Amino acid sequence: TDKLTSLRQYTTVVADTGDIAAMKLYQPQDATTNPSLILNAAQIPEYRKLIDDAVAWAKQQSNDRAQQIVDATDKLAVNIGLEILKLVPGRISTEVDARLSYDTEASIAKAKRLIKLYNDAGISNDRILIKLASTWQGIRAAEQLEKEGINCNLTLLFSFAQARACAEAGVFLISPFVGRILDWYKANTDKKEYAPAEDPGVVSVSEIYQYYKEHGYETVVMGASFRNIGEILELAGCDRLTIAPALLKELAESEGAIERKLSYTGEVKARPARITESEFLWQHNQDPMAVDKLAEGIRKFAIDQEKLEKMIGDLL
Amino acid sequence: TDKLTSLRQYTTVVADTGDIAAMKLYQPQDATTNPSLILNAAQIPEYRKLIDDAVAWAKQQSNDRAQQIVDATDKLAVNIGLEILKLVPGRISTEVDARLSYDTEASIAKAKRLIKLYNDAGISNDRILIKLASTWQGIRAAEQLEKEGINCNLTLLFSFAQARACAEAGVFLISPFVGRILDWYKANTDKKEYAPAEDPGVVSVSEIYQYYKEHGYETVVMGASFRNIGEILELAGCDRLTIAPALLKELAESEGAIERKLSYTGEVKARPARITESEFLWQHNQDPMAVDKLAEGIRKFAIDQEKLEKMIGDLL
Repeated sequence: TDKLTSLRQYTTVVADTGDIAAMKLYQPQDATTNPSLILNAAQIPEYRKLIDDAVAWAKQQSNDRAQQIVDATDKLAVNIGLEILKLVPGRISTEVDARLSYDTEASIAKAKRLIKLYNDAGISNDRILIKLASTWQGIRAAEQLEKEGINCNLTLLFSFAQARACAEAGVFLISPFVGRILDWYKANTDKKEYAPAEDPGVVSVSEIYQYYKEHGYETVVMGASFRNIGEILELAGCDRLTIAPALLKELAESEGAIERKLSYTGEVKARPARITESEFLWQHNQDPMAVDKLAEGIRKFAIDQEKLEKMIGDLL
Repeated sequence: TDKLTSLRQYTTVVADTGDIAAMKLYQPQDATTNPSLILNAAQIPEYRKLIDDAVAWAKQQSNDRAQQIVDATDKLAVNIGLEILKLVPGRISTEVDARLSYDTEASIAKAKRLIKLYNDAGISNDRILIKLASTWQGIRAAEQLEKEGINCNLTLLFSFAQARACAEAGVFLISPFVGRILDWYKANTDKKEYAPAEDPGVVSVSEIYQYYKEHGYETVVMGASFRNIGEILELAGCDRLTIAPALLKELAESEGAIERKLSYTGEVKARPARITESEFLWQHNQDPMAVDKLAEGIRKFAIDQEKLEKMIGDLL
């Protein structure tokens, strides 16, 4: 068979895009979006109806332009999620405003608002994953949300400290980026070419995977952000993997069966004491890569949120 | 019997021309064209209908003159291929614009366009071979095309590095030139007269043939470009051989049976590691003949593409 079909034996395939065409082509279990993908999705001509629906609904909720821009941008994200849910049997990941990444209370509020919008469309909490950046504040937000029945996808995870803190908060899922870790090592280091096994992102996810299974953590590990299929194949065995359409296409067109790389065959060991904020900040900041990338990811997603608000504002 | 009939026992005979008269005379399994042959074919008075069909079809697809010239030149190549397919049971080779030889993405696009035109005429992919120059970029284009169901004919092959890279990409067929290799040695060397066995082109193809069969490569080896029948006879046994009408005539008029020269009777050996771009460029450039000829072939085919576009432009 082809690589994609072979991968499904060990790993749950998730599509990373806001485009419904890829859902029809690759039949993933779940789908994920982020502010950059939602902004890109808004440029697709077929999605014009969704934008008009967002704007029309916003104007019916209030006569205040400020609230209208926020209501329409949230609704558009939810609308794109609604279309995807019609084609996937699993969950959809929708991300909260990145500008709230360092605000626990604002993140809880925004997450509940997106959930309310989905609930308004008849969709229940078991089909949604609220996406939050893995800062200490987002993690503390997620821990509280999980207790309230809202499942979260802790994204932009780069350091081991983030992985440990997320697991201890009892979050549903974490999204360790693989490709962005490679980007950093390509830019800030001597070595520009890495073999799949020596790829920093792969090594990072593998280490996180083993740590989670070793201590019996129920938190799902979903590798995200890929630059090539080599990284995907080397992670065959990971709980789930969110892959972009271009690489999903490469897997489907490449023949040959693949072997499982990620496994933990031993017994569950005792969990250590919970990491504190001070220890988290110390450990996270020891990692130069994670320092740059966590901050940078939040910035880019914020710019894309503003760019969406700009677009929506011109239509009111 | 005659040499041509005797040759068919060991080698699949392919006609190298765009002229349908030769298909009727020699009954080849396949046929091949290239930009120089397509330009020559366009001068044949019987082919005027095909040109008028190309121009008329182009004008119906768009009102933009730039697109019309491109649509008509592609259609003419496809039209000549359509006439040939009515007389041959096998495949037809149609070559992509040589000006795209160092552009992988443009080559994939152009190949898919020619395939689309053939499909528009009801012809399926199994009857077509898309011809691409054997540069690293064309090889990478071909590897991707094969995965998508488009079979390719890697032409203008001169060096062993090209042969190795083509085999590893899993391409359907390769066309090592024999006569152009001889031309180079006649121009850039002391020896002007070569016996069939010491002919550089023959020795080149023989070496490539053995390498392919020795490692179990499914890639078909088709010798092309001949200067005399001695080269053809010395290659009796090669998978296929694309011969020009003049030499095809010489074989049919010469009596006597011939013996098979090219064979591999041993077992299939293990394939080495895949050659990288750096190693390819190094090995290819070590061969002075291949350096000159690959570059020169692409230039000549480019000039002929422009000459065709000139002709077509004067008819719009």
